[PDB]
Formats: sequence, structure tokens, C-alpha cells
Amino acid sequence: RNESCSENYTTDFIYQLYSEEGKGVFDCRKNVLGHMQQGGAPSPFDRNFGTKISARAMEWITAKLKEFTTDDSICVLGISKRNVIFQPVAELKKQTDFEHRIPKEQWWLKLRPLMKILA
Amino acid sequence: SAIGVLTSGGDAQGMNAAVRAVVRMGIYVGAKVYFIYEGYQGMVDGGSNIAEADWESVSSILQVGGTIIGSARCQAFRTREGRLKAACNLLQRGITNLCVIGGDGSLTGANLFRKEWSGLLEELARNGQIDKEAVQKYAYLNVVGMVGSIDNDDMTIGTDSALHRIIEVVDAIMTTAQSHQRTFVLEVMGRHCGYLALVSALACGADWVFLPESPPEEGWEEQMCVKLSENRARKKRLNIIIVAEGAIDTQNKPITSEKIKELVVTQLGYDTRVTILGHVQRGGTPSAFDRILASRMGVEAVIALLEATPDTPACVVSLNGNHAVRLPLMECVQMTQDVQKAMDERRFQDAVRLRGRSFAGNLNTYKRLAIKLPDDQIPKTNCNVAVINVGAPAAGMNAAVRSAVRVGIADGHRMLAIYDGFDGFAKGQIKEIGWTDVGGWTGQGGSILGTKRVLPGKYLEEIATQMRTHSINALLIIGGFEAYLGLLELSAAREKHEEFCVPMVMVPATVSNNVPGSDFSIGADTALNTITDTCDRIKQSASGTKRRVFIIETMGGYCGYLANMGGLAAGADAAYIFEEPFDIRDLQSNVEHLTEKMKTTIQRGLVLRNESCSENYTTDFIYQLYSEEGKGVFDCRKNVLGHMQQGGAPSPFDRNFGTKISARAMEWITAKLKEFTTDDSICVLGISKRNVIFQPVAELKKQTDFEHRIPKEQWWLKLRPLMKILA
Amino acid sequence: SAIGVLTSGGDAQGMNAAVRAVVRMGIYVGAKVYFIYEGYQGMVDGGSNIAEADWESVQAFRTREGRLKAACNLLQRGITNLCVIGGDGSLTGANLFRKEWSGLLEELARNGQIDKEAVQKYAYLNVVGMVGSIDNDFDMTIGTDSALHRIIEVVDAIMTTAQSHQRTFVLEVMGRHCGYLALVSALACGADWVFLPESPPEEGWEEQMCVKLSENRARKKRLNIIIVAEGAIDTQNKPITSEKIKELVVTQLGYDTRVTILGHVQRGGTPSAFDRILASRMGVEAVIALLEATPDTPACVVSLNGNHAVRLPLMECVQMTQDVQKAMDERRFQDAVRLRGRSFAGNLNTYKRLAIKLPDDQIPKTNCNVAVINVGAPAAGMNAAVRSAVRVGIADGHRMLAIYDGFDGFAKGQIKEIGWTDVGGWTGQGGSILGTKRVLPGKYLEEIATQMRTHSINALLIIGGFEAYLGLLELSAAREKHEEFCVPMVMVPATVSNNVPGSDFSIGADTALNTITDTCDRIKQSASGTKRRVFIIETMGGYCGYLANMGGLAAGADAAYIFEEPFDIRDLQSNVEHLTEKMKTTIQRGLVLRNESCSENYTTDFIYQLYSEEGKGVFDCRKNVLGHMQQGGAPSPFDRNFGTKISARAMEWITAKLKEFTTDDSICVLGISKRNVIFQPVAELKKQTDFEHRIPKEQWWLKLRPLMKILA
Repeated sequence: RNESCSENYTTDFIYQLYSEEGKGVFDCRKNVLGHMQQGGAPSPFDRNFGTKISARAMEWITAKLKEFTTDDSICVLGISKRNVIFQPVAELKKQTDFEHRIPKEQWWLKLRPLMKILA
Repeated sequence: SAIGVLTSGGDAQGMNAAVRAVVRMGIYVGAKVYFIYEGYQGMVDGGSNIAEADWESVSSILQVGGTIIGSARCQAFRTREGRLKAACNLLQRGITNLCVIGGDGSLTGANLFRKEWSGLLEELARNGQIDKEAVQKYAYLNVVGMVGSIDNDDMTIGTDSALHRIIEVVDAIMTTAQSHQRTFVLEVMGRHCGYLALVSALACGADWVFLPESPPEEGWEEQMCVKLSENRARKKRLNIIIVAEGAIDTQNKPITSEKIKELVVTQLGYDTRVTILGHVQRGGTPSAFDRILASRMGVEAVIALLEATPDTPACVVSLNGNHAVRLPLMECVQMTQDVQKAMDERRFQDAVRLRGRSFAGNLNTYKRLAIKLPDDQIPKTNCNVAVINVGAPAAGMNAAVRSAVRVGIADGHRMLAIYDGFDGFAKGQIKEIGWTDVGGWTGQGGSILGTKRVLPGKYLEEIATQMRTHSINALLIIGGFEAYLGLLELSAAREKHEEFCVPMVMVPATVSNNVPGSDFSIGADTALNTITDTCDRIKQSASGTKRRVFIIETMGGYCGYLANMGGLAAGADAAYIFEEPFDIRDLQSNVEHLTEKMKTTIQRGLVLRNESCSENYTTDFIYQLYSEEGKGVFDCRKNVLGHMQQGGAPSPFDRNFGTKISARAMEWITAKLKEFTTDDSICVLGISKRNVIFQPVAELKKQTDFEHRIPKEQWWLKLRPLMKILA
Repeated sequence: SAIGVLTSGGDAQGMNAAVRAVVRMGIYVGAKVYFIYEGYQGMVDGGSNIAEADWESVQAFRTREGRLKAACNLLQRGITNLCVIGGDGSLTGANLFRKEWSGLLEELARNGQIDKEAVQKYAYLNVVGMVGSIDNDFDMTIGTDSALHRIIEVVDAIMTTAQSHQRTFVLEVMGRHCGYLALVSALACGADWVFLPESPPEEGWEEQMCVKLSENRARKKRLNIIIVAEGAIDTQNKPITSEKIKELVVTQLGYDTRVTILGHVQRGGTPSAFDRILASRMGVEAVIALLEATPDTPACVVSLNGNHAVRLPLMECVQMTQDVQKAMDERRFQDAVRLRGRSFAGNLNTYKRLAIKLPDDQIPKTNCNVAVINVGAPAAGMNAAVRSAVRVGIADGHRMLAIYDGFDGFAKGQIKEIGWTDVGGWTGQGGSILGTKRVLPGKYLEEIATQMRTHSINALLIIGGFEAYLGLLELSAAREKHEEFCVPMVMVPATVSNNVPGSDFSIGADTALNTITDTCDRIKQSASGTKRRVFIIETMGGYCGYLANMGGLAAGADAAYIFEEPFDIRDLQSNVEHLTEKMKTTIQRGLVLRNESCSENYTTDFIYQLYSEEGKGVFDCRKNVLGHMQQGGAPSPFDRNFGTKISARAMEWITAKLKEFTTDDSICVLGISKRNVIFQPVAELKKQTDFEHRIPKEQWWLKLRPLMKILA
């Protein structure tokens, strides 16, 4: 359960519902993982990820300084599809759900049917 | 096919609950229900005075006193012309079923209307309506009566409420009569029945009462004045004299309140004041008792109406003490006339008989608690009887202690008070208590002796020693489930400790009503009335906000009594209890139902939840479900009443309950002492069916859910379908 | 040095609170306080009739011989300050006693006292009086509100039975010389007629009254209530009995009439929240007056003048009684009613303009449409307010419009023209018949404007809480874009919380206070014998500490935690320890009130746990969250009258504005400040508002905070 997926249907709520309706068949246990999810040592992927984009970003900074500013001077360097691209924050505003602080369009949602399939 | 409902004669609080129950139960079984306004006069007048009732009509009337469809003394109904008119107006609407809620003769009018139904042939002779109407509606006039007056001609609608009003007045007066040593003469409503007066006097520990059934004997004036002078000797700052309006001599002369005042002033020179309560007795909000009674009665009235046949006589739907019954009408009218006949020829004693066992009992208890004999006249047993309070406090415990102590003293016992339950018992907190010590206790809430939850198990030695050092020959416990457990434990401890081989009896006192062997417990009624009041207020709030459902958490532990009865009297939409399992579908069902309800004009919801009804489906849970599924239709609020729902000072019912039941317990103790171990020496005195019975605790074990501290079978569960039907 | 307190003539509820306040405030200022039992007679008798008061305690005087006795007994105890709480004539004895204090010299002439008491003991007899009667010929007095509660309780009960037939009830209430109680009762129950000792009925009143009743039956009002003061009189100072009124109605109209003489219940019952608080404040002010007294300062009577403690010189009060009586004998009844004060005349005029309607033809119809609405959470007295507003509006020749379900229904066009009969019987109804919502008008500005255009709303009156104020602000802002809002707008404060800026009181708050006190009384009754308990009770009010504070005060709470006064764990600990010591005494109970929003971390649960744990060997706790029941059932009499009057005033303002496109003074809040009801432009109130916590920046009742600890 995502922590903020529902205001009323909390972790406790879901636990109670499953517990009660499952009584003669199964019992439940509830766990809230917490800040341990920030991890200990970074995964190899995260190490390389940080390393790489930071290197490229700094390249961009150096290119910009080698030339007072506009809108393309303030960017987010992100991964889109197969490339890492620079996006002015102004373009990203319309691409943002500021109320819930999530992107309006998220690729991985397309993988949702897989859960049920892989049971 | 169609039911007509009306209210006739003196207006009772809870008449609206009755009308509501009749309408809703009627619609429920698929019948057409019609209001008949202005009692019988509406029936005669016709037109606008007979209007069809829909579900919404009877909403927001339950908590209101009087009768929303009104009442008027019809004269035209006493004439054949008017009964013809009424018959006509009824036939026009196809009404052939009648539910009459009201006083004494208001029913006789319906009974006579029943016997005299052949006015239709007359109107056929007088072609006022065509034939084939004749044969279709003729011998098919169904009649059911509901006693809805305070005259009480069993329990009638409004009596508890009126009693509430009276005792409210008395309690209010007690706060002002510290200003000098004043005597208050209160005239309450009784022209022929002295029930209201008797019960008022018993509920307030009145110094004197005057009844039409039992006139005072010569020379009562001297005795009454000596009693009052004794009270000032006892330095009691107050005096209360309850007077039925129809108070009479042995010579059928009325005894006015002014006459009483004149007597007190002339003989004792006391500051005496008269108050004629009057119609306030009829007003105010119906108590939980009257609401529930009226509801059950209205429903039973509809059922009776359906099950009736042409051979079936007109009946009065009644409560013969906590189960629904149908009494033949003519028999009742004949009883009233029997009593009347007895009063006129001065057969006052059989009149008191004719009133019933309840009456004579209330009266005997009042007498033996109000009048004390001098010690020289008390044979005196050399026995020591102990009184104790065990468990949580319950409103009416002090009344119980007062009763027990005074009855014990009258029976020649030396009474001993044990303070702070078994905690104080083990600690030797024992003091011989007297007649005066318990004075004025009746209306006191909480526990003056003190009560604790602690069981005797760990201190069997310490208590035994005490029982031996004080020579306790018998024990009466006033308390809840813990009292019962205590009795069980002492019963077990008997063999090792001879001190426990004495007769022991308990009377159930708890807001929860979870003591096995009793249909009712002292303190519960007060809690119900507080709960109902709070729900009235909440219901009002939702009514002004609109599109609101309140989830209200009640007390009771695992016992669903308060949640259920409270829900019933409050007009709750649902009441979730442990005794009745509920799953997510039931909850969703109620959600959908409330959704539908929000389309109507009554855009409010009231959901009660017994505190321990579910481990998973908590108050929060239910609130979240209702909130989420109600989105766009209604929103919720959660309220946890907390222990304050238990109330403050005991309700009149709880006062009298404690008084009477404790008096009886003491009677049992004296009888037992008038002779060693076995099992019936340790009992629970409880209410079962129409009777009060003594039950050995050992027998009650098999009837107990010790895991949840509730009786295995609880009568009121049979009333569960009513909630849904009336909401 | 030593204070003597006694009661003479008193029959009012709240006297004990007064006596308590005197004792404790007295001990607090370092004085010795003594009870004097049996009034002045106790002072004369001496001995046991005068007993020293400690924290837990909580014919002859007309002969010179007896005053000598009394003087002696006081001197024995060093008692030199007298506080007399009681009736009319009860103070004059103390005043003359003061002036006659040279009885001390007489006692030196005899051997009753040495000389060093004369000089140590003359010229300081300081006397202070407190009105503790309900029929006060000699402002608001202790017991008035409580009596009003009693009467209105009776009336409310009778009203449900007066449907059994169309009964007309003639109710005899307490007024032998003062007609305040009768008038105010009538205003509180929407009585069909009232009879007062100061203002006799005018010419052909019998016919007028019968016409009124017949009109009520025409409009199908199922009942009639006539309030009669005990000393009801005609223009010839002969009495107008209730019996006579009944005879009149029976003879002329043939209605089912009943007489009810309320009597001593009026004097009984529990003191109201108002009376408890008033009495406490009075006792405190009395002790203060006693200390601040000089030999030159005359004996005074402590009073409350517009939510302020005042000291009135006694002789002025008796001179008032004598002036009024003189006017009564000389039949200058208007001069008498005049002498009663502005409040009286106001109550009377409002009652009249609400009880008696002129036929439409005699009402110059202004072609204006005035809208009435309820905004925010429900408050007891909203319906009374709507009734008043509507009827005054109609009387002023307006077409009244009712808007249902606040701005929600407003936006939905839930608008229906309302009439005189429609609001009948509303006075004693709790909640909101129109319906009320917290939703603000901001997001439905177009939708509302359209409605104001389709219905031609020329003015708007809002009965509501903080949300109403916010709404007014929003509409004020919306004016330029929507011309429909360029109409006069006024609000009257209605909320249990009393958090509306520009008002010292709001409709519904009093009912709530009485709910808190009632609940605390019942809690006290229940488990009365249990001992070593502290109750933690959570009240409403939002961030506003009014309910928690005043409720605590009237309840005799040991603490009241509010947002307006920050508290940390040390403060909590201090109170816990204080209660621990308190459990050593004879009063082994604790009562802790908590404003729901007083702290983010220090919740009701938190406080309960701290008290429970630190109190383990000494006491245990119980927790209660009162909930929406604090909105009340039937509105208290005070809230009923408050709604009625304030709304009437508001409507007067509206008609005045229409008798004259708008600015800032066209959108106001009508609130109570000190002693006056004033109209304040919302823009001006902005500077006085904490919009973050929805409470006023400055709240009067905060000066009463030290009282809590003092009164323990």
C-alpha cells in the first residue's frame, strides 16, 4: 500500500477489512517499512546513476558559463525514453500535478496489468 | 388494506412514537396508513382531517411530546349521527382498520363503534352510499386500542415521562427549600388512579402520600404531623407531601392540598407551600422508556390489526411486563368499572387489589420505608446483615442501600455497611448503619458507600476474618458482573472458610445491564435517557447541517443493551452490537440505504456503535467506510460519548427499581436467617419475564459468557428487527 | 483584616458561588474570612453562628441592644468588613450599622471592651452589598438567568401538551414589583401576550388581545401562551389576575383555557452558567471593594454594568426604588418604565413589534427584497434570529426572502419568500430550520450573483459564525466584478465558539456553556462517592478558548487549557502535582477542561496519559470528548433573546440603509462591545483578526484567567 494512496482507506483500514473477511481462511500482519527505505549503502545502479547524470549536468553548466538569462538556463536534467535531456522548468509546470507532487504522466503505469498476471 | 390511526383524550408523551410506529410498521407490511386528526372529531368531520401518511410524515416527531396529529374531546361521536358520519368518511378512504391511541373512554368509543358498525345498513337504507360497499366493508371493522394516558385506567405510555416531569420538579424544589425548613405539598395528576402519586412518593422518598384508592385512616392528621415533627427532630431541612388531585377520605371526601397546608400551618406552624404541578406533568420530551414502549406497542398494534379476523374481538395491545400481549377490550373496560364500583361503595382494599400486584407492592414498600416503628415494637433478631457495593458505580445504588438498610432495621436486624466494595471489605471498612444515615439517599447518584471493581479472590482470608470479627450473618451485594463473580468466588471459598456459609444475595446494578439472571439492572435507564438526549442533540445538529451521518460510539462493554435500546429510542438508522455479527456487506448495505435516504427530505443519519462490537470494524473503520462511500452524497462526524452517557442522578425508574428490588432481597435474607450452606443460599435476585426470581449463581454459570461478561441469551435481542423497520 | 460574609433575604441561584468567591478571594488577598449564619441574627447571637472559613469550607438587629451585641461579636473576631448578599431591605441595616458604628463608644461606656479597641476599631466599618434576589426593585443580578431558565423550561413543557385541544395557557410568573422576568420570559417564548407591573395594558386591550388570539387561530397556531407577572396591574393600580384573564378568554373566545402558577420552582433548580460566572465575578469584586474602601467611601452595592464590574453607592439605589414607586403611586407608568432603564424599554419594544402585526394595508410597502441566511456550523438561537429578522423586515414593509442551506443553497437558488406565520414558534427551536453550512461563497460568486439578480435581493442579513465574516469579506471583494453585491450586507454572530471578531458574545455560546456545566454536574452526581478521580474534558470552540475557560470557571474546574495561553510540560506537571496535594484534602476530585485545538502535541489523550501515570498512587482519570451535543438542544433563554434583539437591530440598520452603489460601511458585523451593540465595517475588523486560527486578536474574557486558580 502506497502511504498516501487513500485518505480513508488507510493501512490500518485495509488490514482490518482483510483480517475480518479472511477470518476462517487467513490472518494478517501489518508492516510500515519506514525510513529504512532510504536504504543503507546505495545500490550499484543508484551510485552509477548519480555519478553519470551529475557529470553530464556539470558539462552543461560549463557549456553555459563558456558563453543575464532566460528560461532554458534553469533546467531539470532527466531520463526520458532512451536519452537524458534538459527540460526548462517552465515546460515542466504543465507536466506537473503540483497538488500531489507527482508527474501527470508516468510510464510505469503501463505495467499495471502485469501484477495480476504474475499473481 | 388501509389503517386509520388517531389520538383521543389526554395526551401522553410518546404518542408521537406510537403514531410513528403504527405508520411505519403499517407501510412495512404493505398497508395504507391514514392520519385521523383531532381524535374522533376528525373522523366525524372528515375531509382534511383524514390525510394519508407517508414515511416522511412521522419523521422528527419521536423526540417530541404530545400528539402531532392532535386530540380533542369529540361530542358528536357520542351521537349516532356522528358515528354515521365517521363511518362514511372511513368507507370513503377504504379504511376498515383502526388504531386508537388514548385514554380510558376513548377506547370504549371505539368498542361501541365496533358493536354499532351497522350504521352502514342504515346509510344504505338512506342510500348515502351504494350497496356492494356494504358487504365489502361490513362485519370487517378491525379495532385495536393503545393506552396513551397518564391516568393508567400493566404499563401505559407517558407514565414514565410524567414521573420524570414530577421528580424533576421535586429535585428542583429541593434546591430552594434550604431557605428555611419548608414543607412542600405537591398535587400530581390522578383523578382516579393514585399510581403516579404513589410512584412519585416512592421515587422522592416523600414524607407522606395521598391516594384515591387507599384513603388515610383516622386519625392520620395527628400521625402525619408527628411524622413531620419527627423530621424536624431528625433535623431534616425539608418535607414533601405528594397529593393525588383525587385524594379522598374514608367517606369519599376530597382532601385538598390547601387543606393539607392549613393542617401543617395550624398544628405545627411550619413554612408550608402548595404547588399544583398540572399540565407540565403531561409535557416535556418522552423518556427512553416511553419511546421504546410506544414503538413496540405501535408495531404490535399493526401486527394485531393484520392477524385480526371477524371473530377476533377488539383488543388493547399491551405490555404485561416486557413481552407483547393482546387483551380483550371489553374486559378492560369492565375492570375500570369494577374498580370504580369498589371506590363508590368504599371497598378501598379490593380496589387496591384490583389495581394489581405492582400497585400493592409499590405501596407496601413505600409504607415500610416511610414509617418506622419504635424499637420497643421491633422484636429484634440478634443477626448482623451486611450491605456492600461492588463493581462500577450505577445510578440508584444509594436508593438500593437505603431500602436494604431500612427494611433490615424494620425486620429487627443490626445493619452493617461495608465501604468501597471488597477493597474496603478486606481492609475492614465496616460501620453499623442506621435508619437516619440512609435518609435522603433515594435521588442521590453514584455510590455513597463507595464501590470497587476488585474481586474477593485475593483477599478471601482478610475478608473472612472481618466477617468473623464483625459477626456478619448474611450479605447483600448491590452491583454489576463483578458482584456475580464475587458471589461465585465466595461460594467456591466456603469449604475452606466457614465464614462464607451464610446466605448471600445480589441485586444487579450497572449501566450496562450485563448481569446474568436479570432482564434489567439498576442504573441502565438513566444511561439510556442520557444517551437518547445526546442523540436528540446530535440529530438536531445533523438536521441543521443536512447531509450528515454521525457515527456514535456507546458504552456497555460487550453488552449491546445501551447501544440497541438507545438506538431504538433515539431513532438511529443503525446500531452495531457484538451480539449480532455484521460484515462489510451489512455496512455497505446501510451506506446505500442512507444514500437513498439523502434523496428524501430527511437528510440525516445516526449510526450507533457498541464500543466492543468488533475488533476490526472499529468506530474509526465504520467512519472511514461511510465517509468514503458517502462521498458526494453525505459526510460524516464521529463522536465518542465516553462515560458521561451514564448520566448523573438516577432516573425515577432506577430509583424505584433499586428501592423495590433491594427491599425484596432483604426480605429473602430475613426469611433465610429465620432458621446452612448448599447452593440456593447464594443467589442473584433478577427480573425474568414478568417476575422477580432468586437464582443460585451455580445455575447461572451455564447461562453466562464469562469470556465477554454477558448473559448467553438476552431478551431484548428479539427487538432487533424494529430498528430497521422504524428507520 | 477580617471579612464577614452573610446572607439576608436571598432566594437566588448562584448565591453559593458568590459566597465561595468572597471566601477564596478574601483568603487570597491575605484576609481572614468568616461565615455569619442566620443573616444579621447570627451576627447578634454570635458563637456558632459565625465560623471561620478555610479554603475547603467552600429581629434583634433592629434593636440597639442587638446592634451592640453584633458589633461586639465582630470586634471579638477582628471582623471589620461586611459583605451582605441578599434582598432589598437587607443592605440598609448594614448601612445604618456602618453610620452607627460609634456603638463602639457605647461599649466602652459599659465594660464590654477596653479602650484600645475603640481607636483601633472605629471609622473603618466597610460595608459592601450584593443583590441576591430575583425580584430586585433596587443591570443583571444573580439568579435572574436561572429563574428565566426555570420559567422557559416550564413553558417549553406546556407547549407540547397545548396541542391536546387548542389550549390557551395563562402562566403566572414571579413579578411583584419588577416586570423584567415576565417581559424577558415572554420575549424568550414568543408569548402571545404579557402583563407587567410597570407597564399596564392600554385602552381597549381586552379586545386587542382577543383579536390577537383569534388571529392566531385563523393562522392555525395550535396554542396560546399568556405571561402574567404576579403584580400585573391596570391603569388604576388594581390587580389583573390570571383568573380574570382566563375568564376573559373563555367568555369572549370560548377557548380551552388553563391557568398555571409556576411558583417556587422559579426559585429552585441549578444555577445557570451565566449565574455561576456572574456570581464568582461579583464576589471577587466585593472583596476588592472591601479592601479599596476608606472611611469616606460610602457603602456600595457591587454590580455588573455592560460586562464590567461596578460599585454603585447604596443610597442611589434606594432612591431609585423610591422614585419608581413614587411614579407608580402617581400613575406615571411611562416614567416608571423609563426609570427601569434602556434595556427594559428595548426588550419591551422588540417584544411588541414581534408580537403584534399591523394589517398589510397599514404598512407602507417599500418595494425592496431582503434576504436572510444561516452560515457556518449550527448555533442554538439561529431560528429565533431568523424569526426576528423576518418579522421586523415585514413590519418595515419589506418582502422577506429565506435562503436555505447557507451559500450552498444560495448558489443552488434554494430561495423562497418567507412570511410572518412561517417563522411562528421558532423562538425555542434549536439548530437551523433554513439549514446552515460552513462553505464560503468564493467559488460560487457567479452562481450567487445570478440568484441575487433573479430574485432582486436588495439587502442581505447573515446569521452565522466566522465563515459568515469570511463570506462578507469575499463578497465585498467581489463587488467590482459583480454589481449584484453592491447592496447593504450585515451579519450577526452565531456560534458556540464566540470567535467572531467585533463581538464579545455570539448566539449559541451560552447554550453551549450550559451544556458543559450540565454535563459536569451530572459527572459530579455520578460516582459521587468514588474519590481520587480527575476528569479530563475536551470542549469545542476551535482555537477559541471561550467555552473551555468560561465553562471551566462555571464548573469549578482545576484547570482549563486553551490555545490563547501557551502551556508546556512543566505547566502540566505543576498542575498534576497540585492535584496530588489536593487529594490529601477533603475534596478529592479534579476537573480538567481542554480546548480541542489548544495544542498540536498536547492532546486530550496526551494529557489524560500524563495525569494517569503521574497520578498512579494518588488518583485515576477518565476522559470525555463532549462533541456536537455542545451545540445544544433547545436554545438557552439568553441565546433566544440575544438572537431576537441583535437580529432586530440589524434589520433596523438594513431598512435605514435602504431608505437612502456601495462602499465599506455597507458591509458590517453587528456585535457586542462593552455595553453597546455596534456596527463595524468588515475591513476595519480585518486588523483585529487572527485569520490563521479564526479567533479575534483581542478577547475580553482573558482578563478572567487568574480567577480559575483562585477559585480552584
